[PDB]
Amino acid sequence: TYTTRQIGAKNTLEYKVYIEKDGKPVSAFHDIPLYADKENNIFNMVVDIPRWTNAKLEITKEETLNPIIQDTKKGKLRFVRNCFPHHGYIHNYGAFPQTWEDPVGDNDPIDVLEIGETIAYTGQVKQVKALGIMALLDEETDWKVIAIDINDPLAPKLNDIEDVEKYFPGLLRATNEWFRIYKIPDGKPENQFAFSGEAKNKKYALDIIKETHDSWKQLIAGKSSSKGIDLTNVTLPDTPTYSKAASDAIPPASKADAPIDKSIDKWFFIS
Amino acid sequence: TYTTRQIGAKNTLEYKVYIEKDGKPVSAFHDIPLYADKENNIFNMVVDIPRWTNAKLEITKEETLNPIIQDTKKGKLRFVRNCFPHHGYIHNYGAFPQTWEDPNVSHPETKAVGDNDPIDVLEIGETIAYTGQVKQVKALGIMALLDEGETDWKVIAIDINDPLAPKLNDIEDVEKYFPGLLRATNEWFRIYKIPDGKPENQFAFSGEAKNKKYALDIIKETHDSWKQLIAGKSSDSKGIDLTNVTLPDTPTYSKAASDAIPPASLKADAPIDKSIDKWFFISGSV
Ligand SMILES: [Mg+2]
Ligand SMILES: [Mg+2]
Ligand SMILES: [Mg+2]
Ligand SMILES: [Mg+2]
Repeated sequence: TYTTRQIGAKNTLEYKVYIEKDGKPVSAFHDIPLYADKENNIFNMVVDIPRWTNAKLEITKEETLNPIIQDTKKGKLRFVRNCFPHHGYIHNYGAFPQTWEDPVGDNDPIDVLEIGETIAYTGQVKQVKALGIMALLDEETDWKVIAIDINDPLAPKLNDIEDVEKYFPGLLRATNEWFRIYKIPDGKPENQFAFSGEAKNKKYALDIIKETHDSWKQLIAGKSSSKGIDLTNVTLPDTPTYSKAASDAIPPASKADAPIDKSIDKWFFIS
Repeated sequence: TYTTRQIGAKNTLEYKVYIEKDGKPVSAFHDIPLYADKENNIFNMVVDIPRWTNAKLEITKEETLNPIIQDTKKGKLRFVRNCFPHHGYIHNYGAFPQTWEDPNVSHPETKAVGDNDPIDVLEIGETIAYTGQVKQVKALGIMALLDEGETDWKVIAIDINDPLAPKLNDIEDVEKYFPGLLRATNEWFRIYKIPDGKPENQFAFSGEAKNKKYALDIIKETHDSWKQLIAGKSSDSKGIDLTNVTLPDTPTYSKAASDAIPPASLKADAPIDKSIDKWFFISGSV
């Protein structure tokens, strides 16, 4: 059973979320299997960001057991701004564990947009099916897997990218727009997509996902060209960086959400 | 100074919010002056629903001192559903006090009777408001919604404290500083009850947002309707509670109605059913 352990108050520099297996902290990057069911390509997704929230939460590669923390720039917490007509993130946003875009590879687990009805929670491990994939150029190659929770009411009817057009008309357009503009309020440029923004299909997506799993397998085995990245894990006994003690060194669960500055409410008109 | 008195937990049937002056409840319908500053057309807006929320909190016309309570549909809490690409209400949503969309006459602009509520207000500023807030706003324009066939004007307004308020003086300025918002507003009020099983709404004037001058005229009309109502002179007051603590010349004035209200019993927000998360796609598929 996977649960979460929260350190500190949400929306602070101290906040961290660790994933627990049967009460014990594990690495969110290394210890969660990529596959929940390999034969049927059911993936475990680590969720970072609930739909319609702003705090830019991510698995941090450089801290032991790779907790989810809030991104910062020059000591300030990062919140993605509201870009009309969007509110915060328009997907449940997360990553596939045991993946790594080996760096042009973007130096992180592959990103996952989960499109189901239920709003997810930070540190949630859900099981998803891949429907397709888009290639954002952010600055670097930054694939976005389009996926759905297998528990979603619609999941049996969604198997490939054309089903997203059928059941979620306009979501692909919104996704294109969102990733193009979302850093414009921060004073960064518009992003660009390869393939004129087209979402490639499931088959194409599985190929890209497999590749990044293979890179991570070389990473965790200590055979990568890995500076900055903590490879401590507590479930892979034959890896150089296995250390069960790491799980025990994590502090106990901590607080109520800290307030978010009212500026984050603002709706920006840059569409 | 206006404050709130909360009874119970948000997102429950027991939740009530009374507006207080001097720490004592007043009628949110009748006792808050329409004008904060009549000479400069600055209005008091009672906020019901914060931007990007769902719970359909509204002034309760039939309850003494008209606290804000969550609407119910056949006994269950009513939450407005998320209609793609929108998240809940896309404005701070509330009402002008001391107004009424008169349900007893056909309004000539729409050829329909009024919806029986205070005139509705869409406050477009950056800061997300809170339920029971009384804020001061300027009117910028107005749209003529037919809500299930009833006259249901929507005033477009801005908090006077918004950083942009000095630059927003008429409806054209909304398109300049908030491009796309009026078009989204038209869509939102057309489609928002489709997930409830209701038909699409329609607007008069092909959804044009009429200007500030037009808005002031309609707001005046609704204030005049309310004056008749509160004086006990409506042909049909629809069982509206007319109890008030500030209008001595009205038949239902009662300063002590305030004393009878229970004290605050604020509890933490109750959880909302995960169904309310759902994003509804109403058309546009290839
Ligand atoms: Mg980043
Ligand atoms: Mg990436
Ligand atoms: Mg109603
Ligand atoms: Mg109305």
